[PDB]
Amino acid sequence: AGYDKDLVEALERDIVSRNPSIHWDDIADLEEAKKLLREAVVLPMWMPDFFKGIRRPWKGVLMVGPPGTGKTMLAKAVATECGTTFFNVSSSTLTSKSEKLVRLLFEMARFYAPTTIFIDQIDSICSRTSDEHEASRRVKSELLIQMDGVPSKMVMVLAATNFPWDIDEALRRRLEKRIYIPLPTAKGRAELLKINLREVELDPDIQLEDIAEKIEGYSGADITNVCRDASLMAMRRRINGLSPEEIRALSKEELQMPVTKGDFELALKKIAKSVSAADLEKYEKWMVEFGSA
Repeated sequence: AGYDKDLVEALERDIVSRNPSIHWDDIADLEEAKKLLREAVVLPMWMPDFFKGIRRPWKGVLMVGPPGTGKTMLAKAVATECGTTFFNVSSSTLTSKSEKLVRLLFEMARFYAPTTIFIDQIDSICSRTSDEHEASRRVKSELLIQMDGVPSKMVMVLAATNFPWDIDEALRRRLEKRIYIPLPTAKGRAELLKINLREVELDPDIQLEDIAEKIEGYSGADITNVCRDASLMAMRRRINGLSPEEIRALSKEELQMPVTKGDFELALKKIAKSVSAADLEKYEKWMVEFGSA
């Protein structure tokens, strides 16, 4: 016990998830990304005869792509299938709060014998004051050491990035398998809308299919925020006219009004896609040069 123990506990509250169990069928689309991810991290467990005598497995796995596509949900799905402990490591915030944390992290992962370490926004470790450049350098050196080291005592490392071009060559070398996570297609944006609109009534004049086409380029997080924004505005029109006594007395179901076409029109005009066509060009070019076999 003592300071080292509370360090382990402080990292535990930050990295372990509240709902780490995601199943593949709970994730829309990503059929190609799911297949490439399972072959890279699940097939070696299933076929040790093939991956110890025919073809060695990939050493590291890096998920690249635009933000809001569900890289964290896919990483949780790998942990749920493999039956492992899931650590959600935010690299950008772990540097702010050194090298000891990196070793303690992998020491915890080894302690919870089968563990999946998800290192999110791993490109931030290679960020160009002076102390930050030294702390990020120490964190990167200890990370390469731990990643170079990795039946029931298995520790796999999964990484994700929205800017793969910012990852150093030494860190890219420990992430052999690179998998692109795409934005939803025209068909994919339609099912994400209806799943996000399962607890809110919609006026009949609202055209969901017209919305699914207009939101081309939107990520899964963008569609969610458009549905949450339109539902917030419809809910606020009821709340604003009510008194506190009435607000306290009304239940969840009575406070949410139906969402109108004006709400969706306003939410869509306030929330543009976070990814441009030029952005997708950069991902494609990077995938051509560095995409894994």
